[PDB]
Amino acid sequence: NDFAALQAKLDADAAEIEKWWSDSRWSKTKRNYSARDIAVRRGTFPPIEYPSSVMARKLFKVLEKHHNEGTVSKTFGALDPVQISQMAKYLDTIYISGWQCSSTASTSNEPGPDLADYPMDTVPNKVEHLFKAQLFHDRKQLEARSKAKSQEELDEMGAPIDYLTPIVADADAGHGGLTAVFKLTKMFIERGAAGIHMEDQTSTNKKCGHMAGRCVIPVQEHVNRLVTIRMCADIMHSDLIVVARTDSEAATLISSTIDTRDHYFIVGATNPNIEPFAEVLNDAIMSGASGQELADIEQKWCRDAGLKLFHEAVIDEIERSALSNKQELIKKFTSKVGPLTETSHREAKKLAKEILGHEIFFDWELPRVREGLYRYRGGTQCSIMRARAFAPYADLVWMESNYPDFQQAKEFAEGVKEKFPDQWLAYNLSPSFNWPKAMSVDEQHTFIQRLGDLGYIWQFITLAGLHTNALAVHNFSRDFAKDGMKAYAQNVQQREMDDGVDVLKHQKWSGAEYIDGLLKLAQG
Amino acid sequence: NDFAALQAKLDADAAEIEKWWSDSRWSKTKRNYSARDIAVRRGTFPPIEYPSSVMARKLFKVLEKHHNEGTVSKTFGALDPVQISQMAKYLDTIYISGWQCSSTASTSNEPGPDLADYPMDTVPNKVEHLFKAQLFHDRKQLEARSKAKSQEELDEMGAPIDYLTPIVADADAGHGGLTAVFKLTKMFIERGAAGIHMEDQTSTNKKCGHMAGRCVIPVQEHVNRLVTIRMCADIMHSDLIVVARTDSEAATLISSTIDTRDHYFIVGATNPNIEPFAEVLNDAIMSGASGQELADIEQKWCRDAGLKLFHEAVIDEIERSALSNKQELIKKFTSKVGPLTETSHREAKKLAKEILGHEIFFDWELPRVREGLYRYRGGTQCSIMRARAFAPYADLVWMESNYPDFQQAKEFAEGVKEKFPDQWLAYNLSPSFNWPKAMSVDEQHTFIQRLGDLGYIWQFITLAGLHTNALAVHNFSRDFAKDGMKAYAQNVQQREMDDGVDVLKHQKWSGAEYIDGLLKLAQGGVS
Amino acid sequence: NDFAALQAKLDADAAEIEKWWSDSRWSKTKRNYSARDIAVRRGTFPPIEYPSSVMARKLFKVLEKHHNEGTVSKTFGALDPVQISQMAKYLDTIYISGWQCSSTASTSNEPGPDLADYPMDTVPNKVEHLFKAQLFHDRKQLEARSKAKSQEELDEMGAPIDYLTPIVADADAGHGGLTAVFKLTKMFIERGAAGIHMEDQTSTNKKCGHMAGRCVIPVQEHVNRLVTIRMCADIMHSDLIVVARTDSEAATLISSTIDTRDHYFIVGATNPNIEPFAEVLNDAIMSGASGQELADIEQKWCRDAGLKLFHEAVIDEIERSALSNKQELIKKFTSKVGPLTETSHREAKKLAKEILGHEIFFDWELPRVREGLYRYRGGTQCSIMRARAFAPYADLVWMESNYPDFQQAKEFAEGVKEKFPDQWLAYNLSPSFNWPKAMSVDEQHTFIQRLGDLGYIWQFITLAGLHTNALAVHNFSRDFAKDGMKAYAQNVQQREMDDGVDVLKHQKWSGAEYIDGLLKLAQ
Ligand SMILES: [Mg+2]
Ligand SMILES: [Mg+2]
Ligand SMILES: [Mg+2]
Repeated sequence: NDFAALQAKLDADAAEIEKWWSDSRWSKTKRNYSARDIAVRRGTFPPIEYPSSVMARKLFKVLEKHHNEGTVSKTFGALDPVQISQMAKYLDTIYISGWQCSSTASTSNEPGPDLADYPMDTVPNKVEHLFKAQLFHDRKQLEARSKAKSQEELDEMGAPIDYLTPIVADADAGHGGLTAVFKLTKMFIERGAAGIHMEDQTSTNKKCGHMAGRCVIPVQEHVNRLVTIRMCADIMHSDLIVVARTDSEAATLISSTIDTRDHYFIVGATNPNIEPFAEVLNDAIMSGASGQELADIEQKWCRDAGLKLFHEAVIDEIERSALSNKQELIKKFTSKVGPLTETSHREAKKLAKEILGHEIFFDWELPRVREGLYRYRGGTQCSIMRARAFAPYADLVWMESNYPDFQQAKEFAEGVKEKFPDQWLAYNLSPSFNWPKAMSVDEQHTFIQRLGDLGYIWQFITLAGLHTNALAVHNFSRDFAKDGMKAYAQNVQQREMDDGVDVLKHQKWSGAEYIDGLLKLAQG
Repeated sequence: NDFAALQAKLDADAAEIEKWWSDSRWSKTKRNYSARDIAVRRGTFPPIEYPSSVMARKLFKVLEKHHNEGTVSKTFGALDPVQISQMAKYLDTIYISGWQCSSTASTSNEPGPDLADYPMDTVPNKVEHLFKAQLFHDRKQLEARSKAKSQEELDEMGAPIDYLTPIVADADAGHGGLTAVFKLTKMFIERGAAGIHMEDQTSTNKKCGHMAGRCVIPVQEHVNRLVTIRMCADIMHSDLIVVARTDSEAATLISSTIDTRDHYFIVGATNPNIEPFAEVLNDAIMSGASGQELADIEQKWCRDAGLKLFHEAVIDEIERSALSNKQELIKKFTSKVGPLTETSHREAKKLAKEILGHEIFFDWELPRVREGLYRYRGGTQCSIMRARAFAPYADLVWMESNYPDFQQAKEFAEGVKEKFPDQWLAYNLSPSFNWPKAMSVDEQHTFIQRLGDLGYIWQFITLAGLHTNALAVHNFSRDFAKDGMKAYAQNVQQREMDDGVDVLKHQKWSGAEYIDGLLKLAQGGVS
Repeated sequence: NDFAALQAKLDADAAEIEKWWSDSRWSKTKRNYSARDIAVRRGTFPPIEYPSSVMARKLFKVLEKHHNEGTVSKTFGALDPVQISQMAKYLDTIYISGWQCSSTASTSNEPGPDLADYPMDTVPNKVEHLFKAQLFHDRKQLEARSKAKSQEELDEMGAPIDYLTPIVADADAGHGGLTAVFKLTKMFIERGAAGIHMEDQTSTNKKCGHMAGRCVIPVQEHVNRLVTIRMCADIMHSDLIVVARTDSEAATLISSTIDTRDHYFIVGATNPNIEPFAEVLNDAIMSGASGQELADIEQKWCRDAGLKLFHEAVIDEIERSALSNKQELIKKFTSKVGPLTETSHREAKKLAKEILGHEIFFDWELPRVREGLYRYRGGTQCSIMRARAFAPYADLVWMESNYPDFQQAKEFAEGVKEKFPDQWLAYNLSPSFNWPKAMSVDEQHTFIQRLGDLGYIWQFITLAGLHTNALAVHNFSRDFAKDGMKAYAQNVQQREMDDGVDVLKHQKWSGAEYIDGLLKLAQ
């Protein structure tokens, strides 16, 4: 129970951590705490190197190389060990999709649409599922190749597959408060994630309807998430890659107005003579309005309330006013109050009054939906503001897109790179989009490399594992019902033979010779 | 704490159970205990109807119909919810493969070759995995169709998919003793299995090597497994279908000689001057012999030892004696001592001595391998003997085959049906066989219906889910690395559009509208 | 694919559901949807009777009987199968504590303090853990008793233990949005919960500091949670008991001002010249103030800002005005604007202006903490307001208390019962309170019955399973290290013998004879 020895131990631990943090891997990484803050929080067990951290360091070097050479790590969302066993041959990262987990892999076995409302261990369990398969196939392959007696015999086995393919996994929106974020990160690190991504949505107001809309959280609240991930990683001595995703491009709601950076984008009513939306909608339900009647009331309320962003409200009032030099007043205002200027509403009100000589009515409480969420006009510029705020706390940033648009992706890349010219970018290639019909074959073929030239060094089709599986098993079910073993022979087996799929020899692929060898060793 | 009230309650429970058991579903089912034996063992909780038992009754009807009409329920092993969501459109049963589970679905997340050495909750967990997906997609689809406001609107949605596709699941070899068999069965029933299959292998001596060989257990030991499955089902009031599988067709070993029905097939040494195999092989290892030298010594020991079946040993001795009417003596012997006669070795020794006038040397301890397992000559007739023994305790029987052989499948079917003319048969369609090369296209096309005409009413490709997934994800990985989104557009999306794969609309398929509907219902209420 | 057949099927399903809902079990239950709304959502599988629903019906009857007779179902939080196997002998309900689960039972095996940040399957898994143990011991016991050949042999075995003890389980705050609430409820019903409780806290701003404070959600948001639980239960044909808990008695924060019922209680600044708290605290951190300096600045800001409830601000302004008959005016205002009147801030502003002849500054954005949460003055009356709102959607209501106070429990009971005279109440008996020191032995002895006479028909010590285990295993660890097998002989075994603990015969208790019997039957 020696006090001075404890202080000395912690100071030395702190210095080991400081030294770690001086590695070049961390050159862009902002930390909101000290080395000693971490030392006092990580217990007395010898520092563990987690296998995931090995893969994290490999992932960093893979991505760094793509960045330097202007190329792309392409991947897609993997379902299962079969899939990663094939992907390993052709791809240099693996993605794990929370969407695919919700439909195929919840730890409660209750499936459903993508709401991140499976139990929080679901995606970490999928990480373990794939990671331990990777390690197994790695062991199997080494043992097989160790049996070669000459260079020629080794050549006959084929080039080795690199099964140790770093995994980046969906951490959704944290699955609760910051303590959940911490525990989630811990599971991911324990179970084999080289990196994870977390998005600036709520965990309490997620929606899945087609028309439904989408709520984000205040900028700082997501920053604190990212800080908490890195804190857990620091406590566990992991080099975990962190991907910050913003969903603000199509956000229509925000959970709170507390962050001044958000204020530009928050929608207010300019009609002081209208009742609050929430109370109106509630009154209408109380007298038993139908679902169509409620859509009518809402759409008319929004029209009559005069919903605007504040800068629009101000500019509109200036154009109406008796003032001279309107165009130059507006240019002055707009240079102080813009999507990227992060001007607080208080500051913008001051400037507005100085110009108009009075205070215009603007109220962003009135339009709140019944859950209390504020109306919010998301878009590309909003996403740039947010990604810029996230960038110090994230190794890659990512604007969620539902529509592949080169120009918008250019605008986001350049917007971010204006403040962070070396920022790594990620891009999701939307599986909802009608690729075959809505862009030319040649554009399909080049799309990824063109985004690669913009600095999108990691790109992935979230749902490809799901779709390739669905197509193949649909077609074989159909063809098997019709043609029996002929369908298997021609549409599965022959194709496996032609394409050189190792699973064809399913006993060997599964590791039968590997385990047989363990048996022989033990009974020798 | 009234004694008479308890006796009366249990007698009434017994009579409910007796009445259940008189249902025609049970007409071929032999039970080795009474209704009251079960009543006293099932607790005081109201009898539960398990969802799995609903599916079991549906499965029985599906299979009964195929049997009566001479057709086949075709299926294959399913990996995941995506697969069963597509299979439900075209197939009337689902199979769950322990092979696929060991490579893709162990509850420890440690994969490997098919040794049933994942934790025993693995295949039951896979059942739940697929079953709850079935129920979810059923809920989703009903809700979607409920929105149709006219016959024409409903027609536009298409025919309904039957997502409630009965599942038959691999229960391996029981994962231990009879108490494990019981617990395994319980999990399966709780988690949604319409039927399970269990095989007469060991759980302690399973092998995976290419040439490795294969041990079975004594006939009665597997019978007791099947009895234990049915006992659990009876305790839980489930109509669970039970499939008895024998792996004896290519068995080379048996774990014990205790069952007299096995005796015909147990290999003995006829040379009384040879050392025990196990001790010879051990000595050779201890002198540092190489892996090839050990295969040489084993093959040499087997020929020096004069390994044969007893009836062969006897016939050989008769032919090499000085006796009259050898062919008639041999016919007399073989009519009493045959693969299907279930004659004990003692009885066969007695007949042999009555014919030859002396006792011949025959020792089946000497050939035992180092684990102590006996050498055993499996084959079609062996499988018939075993399936016949299993049949009273099983709704289907199944001879595991690695090689699709029409003539052998005919022999097994007829051999079993001679004693059990109404017996349902199952057949596995080997995914390792080279179908494209070793059968004409026409033979491929007809194979299943040809076995169907023999009474194989349930046939399945164990590993088809694995292979279709592997092929598609291999090809896309290759093509995606090369051609990027062009590959996705042409080789996935366009094909999904052309083939009418509902998953293409992935939000709707996943049930986004269903859950959106729950949200609206819950928030459609007043302050 | 016949349209008319589908409509007819759904109408018939709807009518079965309507019949179910006409049972007297549902007499106080408000439903915000129709029978057919449920019919179209529950799929084409035959209706399942879940074992949990059987236990729910038993639980309802147990609680109804206690209510009618003025008695109490006593229980406490159970850890494991050993515990419920003993509890079954003496108690008529079982409680499962989320607190105990976070320390002992997370499905990730990562423990920690009570933040409901284990994976959401954690408490449902604990339900299954205990429920399947109950069923097993029930089977064991029936088989054992079936071997008695006469009344005398049966008497020798003792009275039967009722192992089928209905379980009420902690559903925390829903573990996310309403879709999570739904999925959580579904697991609970599948895995054997006779009832669950859910509380009006956030799932995103939970705190554990002794310091720390406590955020609730808007009234309606929790109502919607309770509606969603009942909706899931209706889809699954379960009689599941629902307990609505409010944590508003010691709440200091609320997540949003959207619900007009909350407005009375929301703290506002009355000083129109003060900077926003969040921006002040941020500026102070950016200058690198220490943890003591920041505590100083917060308390200084709260002073300078003039934090009050609106009705206080109004009363203060009246006392400081030149108006006549101040006491009459204040009484008029407070009679229209009170904790239970659910008066919107707009309405209260209107009355205030009518009295004072001007509008007073009152701003509840300014005091928000940095996460954006509003300052909120919780208390007994707040909890009454909320429990009243919950009551139509809940079979029991429950004001979370950390201090056992008869008078406060009386106020809450009577406050609720004034609007809902048949409302069942639940009470948690605090394990953090110093019972031995801070009330007399006689008061200890009567406390539960005295609350029972107020209508608290279900009362439980959340953490008792944890504490009895901790005490016993601490003491044996100590004594075993010192005295070896002597400690085991005297402090465990002899005591087990004296007290008649069946586990002493551990083979028999574990069900060795039961399973041996299954073996015999098969062989
Ligand atoms: Mg996702
Ligand atoms: Mg198998
Ligand atoms: Mg709790």
